[PDB]
Amino acid sequence: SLTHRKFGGSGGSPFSGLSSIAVRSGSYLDAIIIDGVHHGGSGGNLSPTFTFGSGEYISNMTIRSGDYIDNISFETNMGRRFGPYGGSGGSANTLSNVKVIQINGSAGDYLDSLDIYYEQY
Amino acid sequence: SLTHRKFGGSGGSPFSGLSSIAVRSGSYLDAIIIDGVHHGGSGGNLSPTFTFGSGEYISNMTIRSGDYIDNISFETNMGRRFGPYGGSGGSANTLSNVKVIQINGSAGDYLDSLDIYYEQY
Ligand SMILES: OC[C@H]1O[C@H](O)[C@@H](O)[C@@H](O)[C@@H]1O
Ligand SMILES: OC[C@H]1O[C@H](O)[C@@H](O)[C@@H](O)[C@@H]1O
Ligand SMILES: OC[C@H]1O[C@H](O)[C@@H](O)[C@@H](O)[C@@H]1O
Ligand SMILES: OC[C@H]1O[C@H](O)[C@@H](O)[C@@H](O)[C@@H]1O
Ligand SMILES: OC[C@H]1O[C@H](O)[C@@H](O)[C@@H](O)[C@@H]1O
Ligand SMILES: OC[C@H]1O[C@H](O)[C@@H](O)[C@@H](O)[C@@H]1O
Repeated sequence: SLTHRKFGGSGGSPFSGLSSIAVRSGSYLDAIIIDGVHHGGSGGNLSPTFTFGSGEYISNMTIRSGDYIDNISFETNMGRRFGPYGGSGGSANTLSNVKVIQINGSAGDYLDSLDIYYEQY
Repeated sequence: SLTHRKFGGSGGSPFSGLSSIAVRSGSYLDAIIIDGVHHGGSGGNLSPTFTFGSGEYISNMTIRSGDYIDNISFETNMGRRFGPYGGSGGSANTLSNVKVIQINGSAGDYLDSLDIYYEQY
């Protein structure tokens, strides 16, 4: 059962554990790089890194996928865009009016799958 | 509404967006360092870094807290441990039989709070 719990007091300034995203891409996503950590293969070309600002999060995203992740694009609450990166295969699915909390997945030579954890608004 | 969606196919090896954790601790948690990104102050002492392997997640975690986070310890599904680090103040709460997905929080000179996103089994 997916949930969250807060521990501690009321001070400080908020932070998120998710800080940056890059990809390697060609016809597919070869890799995703999350907070600098590489997952996937060495093919394709490395995108610039998208670093989330304070209070910035993915609010909408389009993923093309099939057996692998073919393409990713996203936009943040600040209106900044990442991608599209990747190819034209697969089929498209979109998340809208969300707040992405985390990205897990599975990878080998390519990025096989993504598990997106998000709040739906 | 907190939710998960998977995109892509069945192959590859699993990874998590949450790759590494360290803390600065003394009496309290001065800071938490998530995937290399520092959240909190410069006091206390830096712990070693715990780096998750493929398929590995936090399965049990004990947090002591009051106004701030006093202490953290955790266990993974692979029988590995982190901590305890911090002091004996506050009161303890334990998450048991979980899969941690993300660690967010709030920080200033110390780690005021943690907002742990997880699956509860
Ligand atoms: O993205 C998959 C594949 O697409 C293309 O064929 C090239 O860009 C390769 O380098 C890459 O590995
Ligand atoms: O995801 C890679 C690939 O997987 C399958 O072969 C199909 O869904 C393709 O359209 C897609 O491009
Ligand atoms: O990522 C594409 C592909 O790469 C390798 O061949 C293995 O890791 C497979 O399991 C994976 O599906
Ligand atoms: O952890 C809070 C505080 O605890 C102690 O007083 C010392 O270890 C300090 O360096 C640290 O800042
Ligand atoms: O969390 C820091 C500190 O907050 C309060 O002063 C009390 O809850 C203490 O027991 C705890 O050590
Ligand atoms: O982290 C402890 C403390 O540090 C600062 O003084 C501010 O950021 C406070 O809001 C916070 O409670």
